[PDB]
Amino acid sequence: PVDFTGYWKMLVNENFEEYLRALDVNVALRKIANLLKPDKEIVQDGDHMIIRTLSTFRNYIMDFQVGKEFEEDLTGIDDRKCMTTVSWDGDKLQCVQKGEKEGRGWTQWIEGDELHLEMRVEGVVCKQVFKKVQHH
Ligand SMILES: C=C(C)[C@@H]1CCC(C)=C[C@H]1c1c(O)cc(C)cc1O
Repeated sequence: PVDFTGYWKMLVNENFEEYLRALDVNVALRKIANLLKPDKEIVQDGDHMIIRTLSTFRNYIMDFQVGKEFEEDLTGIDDRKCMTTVSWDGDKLQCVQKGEKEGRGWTQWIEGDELHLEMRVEGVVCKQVFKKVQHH
């Protein structure tokens, strides 16, 4: 039974700048964004998932139903809109973000006390790992 509910602190963030470059984010924001170490606050409530990615000056909030396509507004990332579906694949969450870019999506799973998140677009891959924490 995978349950992503919890508060999660960033441990590593690998190859994020190239991932953002593939989304056409210009170099100034790539460098700013890659220095950020946001937390994630997740509530999994049945198949209703809220994923809050939180940092001092910039946040990005996802709020969706697993299995149901929705219009994802990536405002503050690359400012595109996608038709996104997040689905269960065993104990992994598989996200496909349909839109102008090919092969855009991500995969999320848990190993022990680690939240693993691999994001992809146009064959470019970024890997993030977060640790479960208790100070809120
Ligand atoms: C803080 C947020 C929401 C920023 C917002 C700006 C950009 C382009 C990316 C986000 C980001 C992450 O989702 C995840 C990580 C690790 C860094 C990071 O910088």
